[PDB]
Amino acid sequence: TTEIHPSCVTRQKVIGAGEFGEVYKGMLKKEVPVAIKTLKAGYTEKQRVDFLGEAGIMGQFSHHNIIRLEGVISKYKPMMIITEYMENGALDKFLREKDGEFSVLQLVGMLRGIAAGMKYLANMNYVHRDLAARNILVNSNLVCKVSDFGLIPIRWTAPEAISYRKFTSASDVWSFGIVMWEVMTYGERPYWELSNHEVMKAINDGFRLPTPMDCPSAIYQLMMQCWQQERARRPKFADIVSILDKLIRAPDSLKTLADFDPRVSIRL
Ligand SMILES: Cc1ccc(C(=O)Nc2cccc(C#N)c2)cc1Nc1nc(-c2cccnc2)nc2c1cnn2C
Repeated sequence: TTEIHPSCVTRQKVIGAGEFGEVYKGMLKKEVPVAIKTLKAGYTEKQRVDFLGEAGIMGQFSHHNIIRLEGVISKYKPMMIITEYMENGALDKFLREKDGEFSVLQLVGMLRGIAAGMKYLANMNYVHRDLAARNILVNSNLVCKVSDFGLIPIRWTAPEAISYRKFTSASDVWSFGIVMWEVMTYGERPYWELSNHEVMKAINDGFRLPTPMDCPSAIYQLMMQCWQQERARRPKFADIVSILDKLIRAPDSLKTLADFDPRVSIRL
């Protein structure tokens, strides 16, 4: 991690909250816009370890689909984690505000990118545990950067992580399946109005999310295999990336759509 001097950072507006300090939009010195998470006076030992630990792992990550760390302020207070700024913001809100505005190839391409970042994290032995559209940022090239803003996301979490806290790359794959469904539905809420308990019961009873509208059959098949109850039967991120890459590079493959199950009948 590069150490940034405080005089090179200007905090402008609050954009969120952190573990113990706000998150700001600002500028980094010609000037590059940035996101800034602070650790404010009074932070605890554990908070400092988690903060500087977070900064450390982020500085290790160098991938096109992982949020880029610009630097850290650790020598002065407040301490700071400073990343690139993504003007299109988080993917979930982005898609819901742009309903229907993209091609199927653009949507699958977003997913290929998310998958590539997740393969990198899994290969680096980093378990995300909170993969969801809300933690993915979009840049002005439509490139998706995996991030983590903090919080329990029952609807995004694999049964074994819920039941007995077994978080692994394979539970991240389940979450990726949900992200796949979020993308192809333009940010619909998974399981709609079902309660957290109703979701767990449906999944244990064997039900799975239905196909999104206008969704390539191959894409629905892939997200369904991310939701295997048996962790060992789920694809690895390497499998996911490879399938998405072959689909994009042979785009007629996406023209075959899964049947959509109408929830309403209109007869004319
Ligand atoms: C500054 C910063 C610090 C940490 C992280 C982060 O992803 N940490 C991390 C830890 C562990 C694993 C992985 C991974 N893989 C990633 C991200 C950012 N940056 C952003 N965060 C927020 C934001 C908004 C509201 C509340 N909290 C945060 N909005 C942003 C940006 C950039 N642009 N915008 C619009």
